[PDB]
Amino acid sequence: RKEKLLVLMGATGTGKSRLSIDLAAHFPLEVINSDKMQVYKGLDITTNKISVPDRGGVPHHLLGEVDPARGELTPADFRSLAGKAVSEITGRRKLPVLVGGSNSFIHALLVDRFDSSGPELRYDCCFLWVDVSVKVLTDYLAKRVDDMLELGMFDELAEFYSPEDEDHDEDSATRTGLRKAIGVPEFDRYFEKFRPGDVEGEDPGRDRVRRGAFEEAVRAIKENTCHLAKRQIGKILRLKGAGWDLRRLDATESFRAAMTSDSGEKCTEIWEKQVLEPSVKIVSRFLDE
Ligand SMILES: Nc1ncnc2c1ncn2[C@@H]1O[C@H](COP(=O)(O)OP(=O)(O)OP(=O)(O)O)[C@@H](O)[C@H]1O
Repeated sequence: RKEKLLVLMGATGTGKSRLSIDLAAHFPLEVINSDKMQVYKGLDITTNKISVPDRGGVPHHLLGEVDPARGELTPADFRSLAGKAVSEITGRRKLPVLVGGSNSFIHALLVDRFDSSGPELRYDCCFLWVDVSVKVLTDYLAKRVDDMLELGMFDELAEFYSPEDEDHDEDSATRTGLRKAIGVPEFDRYFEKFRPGDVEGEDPGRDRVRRGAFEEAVRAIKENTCHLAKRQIGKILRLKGAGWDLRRLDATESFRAAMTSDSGEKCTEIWEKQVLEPSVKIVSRFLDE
């Protein structure tokens, strides 16, 4: 008896959470987060967690409930926690929907036998892959960094900052857990020089370095995001080698339109037609046979 699982895939910021919520208006469902940074409670802004008002009352799992203090949630920990949630949701007769972009979490969860120390499918999957042209994605991702700063990302990180942390001079790649999130390592470099709340006060040529350091942290964040996007896409392209029937949704014009600070009526129209209507149809057919 192999359970049905909808899987929403795509690089960071391609509108996966959005889509999961729009589909809920058509199908009774519940969401399981598959983004490995979003599993931790904390840095709600920095990690781009979908706001609660925007979840539309949809039930979410594996979203902001792991205590970062307890270390990394390994891919094996995830398989266990999420397989439980898949099982529970189906129990309540709603469709479980895996939403996120950590291909390492998606894979650990979905395979038949997990290769614990790695470094077919356990479920009956439907894969929706939301794709955006790199350039549009890139540009949207830079804009989104600006919206995170405008929302207060910097103050969030200044409050998260702690001199008892021993990884300030280290990249996300080898950091552990929530401290790997894009934005944390970048601003640690800035706070290195300008500790939270520290001011110049009177006559320091220091201003030119403060501005240069801030600016540099911001470009680095946009850049790392852009690079992460590239590695995710290539990675997705490789599962589209291992077979995997990915149903591609082209969100490009939705995003282009979303770039305008007129990101509402126009962006919604396009998305409704180009991304949502097609997904409803695919899921609809997946729920039948
Ligand atoms: N929501 C997020 N906010 C901030 N940074 C993120 C977020 N999601 C991913 N990242 C960054 O990208 C890295 C890889 O996350 P990814 O979603 O691609 O899963 P992954 O497949 O396990 O990647 P990898 O195993 O190569 O580290 C994370 O370690 C983190 O630094």
